[PDB]
Amino acid sequence: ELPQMVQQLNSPDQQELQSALRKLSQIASGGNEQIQKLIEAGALSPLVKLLDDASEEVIKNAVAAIANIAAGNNEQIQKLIEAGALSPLVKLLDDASEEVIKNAVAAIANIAAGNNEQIQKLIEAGALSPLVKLLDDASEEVIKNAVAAIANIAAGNNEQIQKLIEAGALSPLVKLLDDASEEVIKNAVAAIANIAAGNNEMKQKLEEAGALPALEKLQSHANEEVQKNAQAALEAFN
Repeated sequence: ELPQMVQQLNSPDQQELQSALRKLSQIASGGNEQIQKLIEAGALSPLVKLLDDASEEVIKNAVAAIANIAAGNNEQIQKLIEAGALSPLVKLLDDASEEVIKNAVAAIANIAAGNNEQIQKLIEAGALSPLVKLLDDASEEVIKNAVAAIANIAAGNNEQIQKLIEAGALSPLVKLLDDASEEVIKNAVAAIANIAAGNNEMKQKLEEAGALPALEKLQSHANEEVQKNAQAALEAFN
């Protein structure tokens, strides 16, 4: 069954391709068990190879599917890295299609929710600079996923945190503390709370970026969850 569907990803017949990516997309949204079947049927390489396809809609749907695989356990994120997903995902961050970028950012956020070695592979694949750029970008949905990726990276090791900072993440993150979106604010606050847990160079860099007044302002944001997160971030500075 699934082997047949995997073969169809490589079919030049466009409605059969679309159909195969359909079903696979469906399975990938099942749990980790479902993802595991896909891994074991060899779906990953052919999926990554679709990220270079002529149709932006195939790219969009192939990337959505990879985003869903990457929401699996750390063994399954590992399998994506070993399929070469990371460099094409990063290339897509300046895709001509905002919908493709949105989904490529979601995939990279998921991967960054993996372990420190998976964060590291993202860094080595050049993810940080384009992500920082997407923090200031015409589309809320792109910004939302981009801060979620930066937050996830900020949960890594102190080496990776210094890389975030050197990529210029701090002032865009401080700006996002005033975003119109509550989802955006909570991920910006999380990122900043992660960075604040690090050294005093890092705490000082945050004060420098203007984090303190921006966090204090959120103590009166309409949503109480936001106030509370903001206060817990202020408390990470001790």
